[PDB]
Amino acid sequence: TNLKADPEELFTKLEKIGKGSFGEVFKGIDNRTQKVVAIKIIDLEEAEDEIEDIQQEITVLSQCDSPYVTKYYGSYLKDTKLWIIMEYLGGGSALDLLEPGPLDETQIATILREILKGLDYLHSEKKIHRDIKAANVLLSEHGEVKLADFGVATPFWMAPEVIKQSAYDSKADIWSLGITAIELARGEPPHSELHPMKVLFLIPKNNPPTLEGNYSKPLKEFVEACLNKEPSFRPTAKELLKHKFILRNAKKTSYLTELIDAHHHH
Ligand SMILES: CNc1ncc2cc(-c3ccc(-c4cccc(C)n4)cc3Cl)c(=O)n(CCCCN)c2n1
Repeated sequence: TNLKADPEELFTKLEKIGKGSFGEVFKGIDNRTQKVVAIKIIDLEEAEDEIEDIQQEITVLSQCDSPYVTKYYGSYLKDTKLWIIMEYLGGGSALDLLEPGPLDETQIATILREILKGLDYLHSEKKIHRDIKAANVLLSEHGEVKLADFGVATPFWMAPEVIKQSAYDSKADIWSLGITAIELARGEPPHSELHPMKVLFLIPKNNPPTLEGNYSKPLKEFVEACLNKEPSFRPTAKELLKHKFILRNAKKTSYLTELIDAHHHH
């Protein structure tokens, strides 16, 4: 992480694009290349207790090089502010693309396939995302789908073994994938109406959520395969990329540009 070069000279900061983990995030220009970047600025004096978490997500992002994980460009320290620079993705999150209306099973299967690819990359490298959800899946202007905002080493997306603070593995990402499939179909995860502390004991207590609604059988089975209480019974991502729901419904990522265009008129 660079400490000598001034990030205020190296980047043109523009408008906020969201308050994320610990700090505000900005669209910004890279003065060296005029490429657009995302710039997270975290005040470190104003958030000391979590610095190790910031440090952890920075290191694990730096070890990835995949078309499915958002690129990490480095970090800077000016006075007490840490600047975190990432590739900028102009289509928004999958969550933003849910506002216009409801997704068809083509767009759902397509987003899920690309998530499965990044999940497959991360797990092959013995890495765990730990915070899979529609708000952490970002799309480029051209509909490429990438993962962002890795989770620390709201509970609605948590696998039960994760809540029962029992050390876990990659199969926790498959559970969260399942919840994200529901989120993609219905707009919001199971139990979303309820107080988080109620959810904290419902997830280990209750039977797994199922996808209710007029949705295709292969998609419902997809959710059911992901949402098994016992982790070792969930499919791998590699296995899920061969799942009938994906194979019949998932088209080329380019087709998602229509979905982004709707959200930019709206
Ligand atoms: C709208 N497009 C877009 N394109 C790219 C980005 C990149 C980031 C980003 C994510 C994590 C870290 C990060 C890395 C290490 C440690 C920590 C604490 N944080 C930094 C950044 Cl710069 C971002 O927040 N947003 C906003 C939407 C976030 C939705 N969850 C983006 N939005």
